[PDB]
Amino acid sequence: KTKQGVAEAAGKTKEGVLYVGSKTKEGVVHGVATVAEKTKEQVTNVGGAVVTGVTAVAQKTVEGAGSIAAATGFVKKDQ
Amino acid sequence: KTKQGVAEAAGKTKEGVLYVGSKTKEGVVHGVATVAEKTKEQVTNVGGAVVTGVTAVAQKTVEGAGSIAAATGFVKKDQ
Amino acid sequence: KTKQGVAEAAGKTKEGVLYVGSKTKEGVVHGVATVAEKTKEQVTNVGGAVVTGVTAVAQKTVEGAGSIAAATGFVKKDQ
Amino acid sequence: KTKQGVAEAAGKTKEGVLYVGSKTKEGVVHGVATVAEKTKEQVTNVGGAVVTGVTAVAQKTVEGAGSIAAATGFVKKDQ
Amino acid sequence: KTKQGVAEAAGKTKEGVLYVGSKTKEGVVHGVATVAEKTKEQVTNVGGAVVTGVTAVAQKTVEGAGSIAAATGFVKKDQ
Amino acid sequence: GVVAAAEKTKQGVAEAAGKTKEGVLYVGSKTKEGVVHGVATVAEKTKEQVTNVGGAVVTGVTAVAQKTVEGAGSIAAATGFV
Amino acid sequence: GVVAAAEKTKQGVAEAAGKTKEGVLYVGSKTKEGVVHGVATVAEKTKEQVTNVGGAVVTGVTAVAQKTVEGAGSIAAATGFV
Amino acid sequence: GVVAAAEKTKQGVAEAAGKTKEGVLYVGSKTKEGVVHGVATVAEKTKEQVTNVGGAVVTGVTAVAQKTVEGAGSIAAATGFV
Amino acid sequence: GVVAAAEKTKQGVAEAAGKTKEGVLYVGSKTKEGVVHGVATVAEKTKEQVTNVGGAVVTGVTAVAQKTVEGAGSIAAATGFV
Amino acid sequence: GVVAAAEKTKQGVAEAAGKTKEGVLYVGSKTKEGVVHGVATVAEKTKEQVTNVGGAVVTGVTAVAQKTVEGAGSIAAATGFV
Repeated sequence: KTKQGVAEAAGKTKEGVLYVGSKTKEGVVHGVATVAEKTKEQVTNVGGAVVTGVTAVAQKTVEGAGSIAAATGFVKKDQ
Repeated sequence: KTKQGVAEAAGKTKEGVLYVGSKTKEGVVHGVATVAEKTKEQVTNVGGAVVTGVTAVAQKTVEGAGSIAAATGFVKKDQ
Repeated sequence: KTKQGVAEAAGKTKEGVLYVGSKTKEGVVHGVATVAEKTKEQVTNVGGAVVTGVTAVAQKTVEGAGSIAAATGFVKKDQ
Repeated sequence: KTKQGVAEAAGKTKEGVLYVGSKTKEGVVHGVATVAEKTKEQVTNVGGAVVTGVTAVAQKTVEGAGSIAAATGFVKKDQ
Repeated sequence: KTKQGVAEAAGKTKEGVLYVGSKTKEGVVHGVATVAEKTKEQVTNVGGAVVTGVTAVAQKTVEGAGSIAAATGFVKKDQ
Repeated sequence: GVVAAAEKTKQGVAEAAGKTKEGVLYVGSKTKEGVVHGVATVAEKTKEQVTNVGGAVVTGVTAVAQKTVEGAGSIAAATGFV
Repeated sequence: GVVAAAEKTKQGVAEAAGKTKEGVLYVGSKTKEGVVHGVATVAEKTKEQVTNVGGAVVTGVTAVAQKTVEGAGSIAAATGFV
Repeated sequence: GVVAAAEKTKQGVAEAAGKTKEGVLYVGSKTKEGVVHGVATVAEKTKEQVTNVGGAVVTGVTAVAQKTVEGAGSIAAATGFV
Repeated sequence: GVVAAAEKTKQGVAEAAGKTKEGVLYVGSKTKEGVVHGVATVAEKTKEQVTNVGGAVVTGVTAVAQKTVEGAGSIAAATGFV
Repeated sequence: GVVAAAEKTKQGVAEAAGKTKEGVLYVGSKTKEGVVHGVATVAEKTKEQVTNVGGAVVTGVTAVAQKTVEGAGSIAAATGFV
């Protein structure tokens, strides 16, 4: 057997109140907050890449090699 | 056997109140908040890529190699 | 056997109130909020790509290699 | 056997109130809110792509390779 | 056997109230809200693509390779 | 004096307003006021005995949801000599 | 005096407002006011005996959700000589 | 005097406002005012006996959620000679 | 006197405001005012006996969540000669 | 006198404001005011006996969450000759 990223909870009682719970988070992006107030932006772009925004990427992959979760603001000119 | 990302909860009682619950999150984007107040943006683009917005991407893949979850604001000119 | 992303809950009692529940989220985008107040945007584009909006993409794929969940604001001129 | 993204709940009692429930979300976009108040936008486009709106895409695919869930605001001139 | 995206709920009692329920969501877009108040938009387009609206796309595909769920605001001039 | 003008254009819009008072607006929202959700009660043996003389009595397993705008909201209200 | 002008343009917008008062607006929001959620009670044996003379009595397993705007909100209200 | 002008342009916007008062706005928010969530009570044997003369009595297992705007909010309110 | 001008441009925006008063705004926020969450009570044997004359009495296992804006918020309120 | 000008440009923005008063804003925040969370009570044997004459009495296992803005917030309030 093999266990990986397993949340196990067990509870036993006879009388009263019993609460049993399990949670699992894998590849999760939570709580991204951004504020821009009275901000001036001037951009001049000629053949390039300019990124000034908000990017939130979450990826979960099983049996995947060479995977890229995020690639933001790049110039690729491979030969 | 093999367990991966498994949330297991077990509860047993005789009298009273019993609560059993399990949750699982894989490749989840949660809670993205953005505010822009009185913001000035001036963009001049000639053949390029400019990204100033909000991007939220969530991807879950099984048996997938070479997968890209997000690719924002890029120039590709491969030969 | 093989378990992947499985939420299992089991409950047993004799008298009273019993609650059993299971939840599963895979490739889910939740809670995206954006506000733009009194914002000035000026864009001049000549043959390029400009993205200033809100993009929310969720993808779940089984047995898929080379899948791209999102590709926003790019210029592709491959030869 | 093989289980993937399975939500299983089991409950057993003799007297009282019993609640059993299971939920499953795969490739789901939930809760996208956007507000634009007193916002000025000026766009001049010549042969390009400009996206300033709201885009929400959800995709679930089985046995699909090379699938693209979303492609927003791009210029493609492959040869 | 093989289970994928299966929500299973089982309940058994003798006396009282029993509730059993199962829900499944795959490729679902839920809850998209947009408000534009006192917003000025000026667009000049010459041979390009400009998108400023709201787009909500949900796609579920079985045994489909190379499927594109959404493609918004693009210029394609492949040779 | 509020003046808006637009001349010698191709597409011109001129809007002028003296006074404005915006209202309430809901878009894709959910509201819950006085809501009872998910109540489970198990009672094997119960016995209720009430002796009332000119009053208000509420007895037993009760689930009450109320929403009053311009009045008094109660469960048992015993007033006299109004 | 509020003046807005736009001349000799191709696309011109001129907006002028004297006074403005924005209101409330909800977008994709959830509101809960006076909500009872998820109450479980188990009582094997219970006995209730009430003797009331001109009052307000509430007895037993009760789940009450209330929302009052311009009034008094209570469970048992006993007033006299109003 | 508030003046906004825009001339000899290709895309011109001129906005002028004398007075402005922004309001409240909710976007993707959750509000909880007077909410009872997740209450579990187990009582094997209970006995309640009430003798009331012109008062307000609340007895037993109670779960009350209230939300009052312009009034008094209580569980048992006994007033006299109002 | 507030003046904003923009001339001899290709894309020009001119905005002028005399007085401004911004309001409250919530984005992706959660608010909890008067919330009771996760209460568990186990009572094997209990006995309640109340003798009341013109008062306010609250007795037993109680879970109360309240939210009052412009009034008095209590559980037992006994006032006289108002 | 507040003056903003922008001339002989390609992309020009001119903004002028006389007086400004920013407000409150929440982004991805959580607020808890008067919240009761995670209370567990175990009581094997209990006995309650109350004799009340014109007062306010609260007795037993109580979990109270309150939020008052413009009023007095209490559990037992006994006032006279208001």
